[PDB]
Amino acid sequence: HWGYGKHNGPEHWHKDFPIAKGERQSPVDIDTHTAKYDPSLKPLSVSYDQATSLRILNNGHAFNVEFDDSQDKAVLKGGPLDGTYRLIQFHFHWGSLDGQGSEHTVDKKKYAAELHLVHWNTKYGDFGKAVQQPDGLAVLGIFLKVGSAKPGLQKVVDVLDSIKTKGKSADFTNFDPRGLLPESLDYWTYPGSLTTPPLLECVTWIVLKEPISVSSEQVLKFRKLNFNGEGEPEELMVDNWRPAQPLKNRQIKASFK
Ligand SMILES: NS(=O)(=O)c1ccc(NCc2ccco2)cc1
Ligand code: NA
Ligand code: NA
Ligand SMILES: [Zn+2]
Repeated sequence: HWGYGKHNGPEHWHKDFPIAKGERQSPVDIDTHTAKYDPSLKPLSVSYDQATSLRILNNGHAFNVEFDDSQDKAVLKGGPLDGTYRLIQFHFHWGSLDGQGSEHTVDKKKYAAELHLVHWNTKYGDFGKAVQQPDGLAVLGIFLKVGSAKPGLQKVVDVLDSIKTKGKSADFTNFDPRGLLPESLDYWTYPGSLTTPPLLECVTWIVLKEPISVSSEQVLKFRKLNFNGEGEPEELMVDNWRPAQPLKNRQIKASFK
């Protein structure tokens, strides 16, 4: 029964998910002046040309665009990662207004939204086994600011009317996630967690420095989705973000000088 409201939101999650107060929780504030350049990091290898999207689902928290991960197709390698991580889904977090919505912050700045491309380490065979491991997942995070439209996002925007309420899904084949990336792959990285329950501490976070621009109209359509199911009182799907958590004994590394 967790969610993002006053009575089931981030301040309550620890009661059913005590790892919420753990040692490597996400998101975090990225303090740009103390994140040290690491020359031992590698360029990120994002190989999405063979991605096979399947479906888009309103899960009552966000919407997920799901991929066929049954074989090595869309994969993330390099950067801080050892081995190969397979894309399973992407989703966003966003605000009720443009001045909030991101989960990570940069020198305390909140972006209007944040895209998470979720990948699992193929050495563990399946996503469920990967989330029992401290290096099971890699999430590529991309900030959204409001300005010019993002052409590669429009196909997502235009299907949202058909998945307004929790539990609705729609076919979403032949979507190219390369259209959601910025120009630069410069990034920050740190060890963290899922940002929603069960809050598992499995994630190598890779957060791109360059935001993507989306238009006001694109993000406004995100905000017309519903947390509730069909026939229930309308609760707009907005402010589905967790605030920054304590950094504790962690270092954020920069891939760029
Ligand atoms: N916001 S996020 O990128 O950290 C993220 C990514 C993936 C899941 N998955 C949730 C799940 C299902 C079974 C175990 O866990 C939850 C949150
Ligand atoms: Na540091
Ligand atoms: Na297959
Ligand atoms: Zn997320």
